[PDB]
Amino acid sequence: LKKLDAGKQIKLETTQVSGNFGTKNSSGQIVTEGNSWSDYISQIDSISASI
Amino acid sequence: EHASTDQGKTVSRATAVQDSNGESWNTGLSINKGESAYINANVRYYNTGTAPMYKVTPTTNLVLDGDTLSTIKAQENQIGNNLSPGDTYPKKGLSPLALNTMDQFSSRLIPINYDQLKKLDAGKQIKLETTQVSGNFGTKNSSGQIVTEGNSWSDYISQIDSISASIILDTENESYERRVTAKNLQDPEDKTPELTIGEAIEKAFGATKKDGLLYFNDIPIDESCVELIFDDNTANKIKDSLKTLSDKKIYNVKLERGMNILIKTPTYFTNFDDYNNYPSTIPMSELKPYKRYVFSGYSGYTKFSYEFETTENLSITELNSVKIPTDQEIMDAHKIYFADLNTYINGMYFAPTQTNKEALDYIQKYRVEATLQYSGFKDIGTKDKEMRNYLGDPNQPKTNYVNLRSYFTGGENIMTYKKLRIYAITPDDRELLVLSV
Amino acid sequence: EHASTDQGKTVSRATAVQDSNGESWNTGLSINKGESAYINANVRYYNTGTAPMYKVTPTTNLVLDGDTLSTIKAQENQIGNNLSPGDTYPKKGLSPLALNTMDQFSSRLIPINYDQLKKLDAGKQIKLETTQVSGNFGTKNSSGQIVTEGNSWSDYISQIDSISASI
Amino acid sequence: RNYLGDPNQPKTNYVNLRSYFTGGENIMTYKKLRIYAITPDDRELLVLSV
Repeated sequence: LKKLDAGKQIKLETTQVSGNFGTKNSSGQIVTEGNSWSDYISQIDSISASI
Repeated sequence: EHASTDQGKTVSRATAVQDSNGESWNTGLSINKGESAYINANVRYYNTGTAPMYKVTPTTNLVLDGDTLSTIKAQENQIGNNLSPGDTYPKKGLSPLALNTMDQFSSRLIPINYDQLKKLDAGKQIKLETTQVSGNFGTKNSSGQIVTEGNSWSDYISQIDSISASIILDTENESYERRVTAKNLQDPEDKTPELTIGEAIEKAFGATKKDGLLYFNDIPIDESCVELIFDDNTANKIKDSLKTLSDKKIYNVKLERGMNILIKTPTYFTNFDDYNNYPSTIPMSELKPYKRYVFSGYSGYTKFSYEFETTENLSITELNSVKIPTDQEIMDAHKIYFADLNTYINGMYFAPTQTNKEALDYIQKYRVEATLQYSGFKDIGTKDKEMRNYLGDPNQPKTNYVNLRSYFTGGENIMTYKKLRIYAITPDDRELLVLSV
Repeated sequence: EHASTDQGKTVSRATAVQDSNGESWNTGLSINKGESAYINANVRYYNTGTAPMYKVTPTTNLVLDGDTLSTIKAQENQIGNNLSPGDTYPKKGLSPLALNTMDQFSSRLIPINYDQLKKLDAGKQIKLETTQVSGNFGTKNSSGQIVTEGNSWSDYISQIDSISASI
Repeated sequence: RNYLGDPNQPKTNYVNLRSYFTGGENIMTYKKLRIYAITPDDRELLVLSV
């Protein structure tokens, strides 16, 4: 706190994010529960070039 | 707060012979400066869409000036089980529901700071913003039983918003919001039929045709009888597309994705043919007290749309309404100072003024070269500022404070009326001299 | 409140020779201006419709003047297992059930302010408004056993209200 | 603040002169003092003059 009130600033860094994607079930209804992105993040990053 | 009061009595005797009696009264007050108050807000949901929403769980903000005090999701106490189109939870004729719990199990109350409370008691208002809303929709299972569990609207919100154009209608404080599918002309495989603005309007709001214009129920909602409001992109698209057509009407432009069309129905409107809603041929008593209006009409044929305000096809329509400091500024911001005497020197304030706030806030890490008692003029290190109250007065603001007692002295006292130098150090590692004795 | 009381007794001696002894009394009272009281309300549900509603879980408000003090959903302690048409929970001949818990696990009591308490002790009354009521209905599964879990009335309330005239 | 320092009296507008941008000096009595009330419309009026 003594550092904070003397002018220093707190920086916020996002280490990771989580979230689901949408897909069709046996019916025509979109379901986005249990379809995580962390399963495909590494696989996509391992075979792709970032632009 | 914590208000406490006391009252006592005393009986004593001594020995000549002495006697004594007395009493006392006390009263106290304790305040926590981290959670000095709890805010309770009475909210009330409403629906202007097309479909009902079961288990309404909205998220709301609470902003004081620009500071978001908290964002609270609706717990079990503040969930609306049903919300029909045009309805309200709680229903009309019921008091608003309170939202005074912050955690997930409604076991904690929303706190506010001490400075936030001081702002609140001085007249400032807390606004509420609905960032998002969660809810379910109903569908039929294998049997004839409606199931509204596991079906969510957040799955389809983005998909609906991505391929639809939003249209709104005011009609005297009864808002209607609809989304209409728009065809993508850059995709040869998009087979959605093309619609003009007129067809989209007559489909979304269920308007009817009698002569060629559109009537909602009885009000005319044609482009020449109402006020059409677009954003920048929609206006640009309409302007570009108008010059290509032949009859040159707004209701003939092809619908496109992302368009934002708002339709406002005038309160008073006459066409000299079948409508005259004016109360004269106006001594107030119908116009709202403090609100800005617009008077418009047609006179080729064009519209002028002059504007006026209240103090207490002619129609009258409503409307809705780094700076890095320089060296000289830094040197001048430290011109007024006070010496915290004992009589040896203990510190040095830097007085606040209406102009030196930014320059004082910019500077940290004062460097001091003072004259000690037994030793002589020497550097005594570089320490940070302290940000204490001015002159020790609790009313005065907080200013830069150079705590000379904590500098690298040998425990000796700093002499008065001797050589003293204070060098302010900017974040760019460029130092300037702000004090000299 | 927190009422406190003390009572002392002092014996002394000094040296001529001085002897002195006495006593003292004290009493205090501390109040919190944020939660200065707890309100307990005795409520009683009733049914005037046509079908029974199992697991009655109503939501109620508590208004003083225009201020909604709290809105509390029925916890496990205040859930009616059965409510037949024309019946009442608790049944006729039983005392009303208390509603004095605000959180989800019945671990917190309903607080009121200091100005609200000052209003309350001056004669003003707290009104109760039932905003909504939850509950289940019963049907038959693949067997002959009635199951009333997962079936809700909130799915059909709006659909029934949208195509019907109330009498 | 509470009126006249009495806990019974209601809460009224209070102009805390000690916290204004003074140089720590005392505000003299029976001298020229002007207090301007500022409306939210940024229109000011003179409510006290001495």
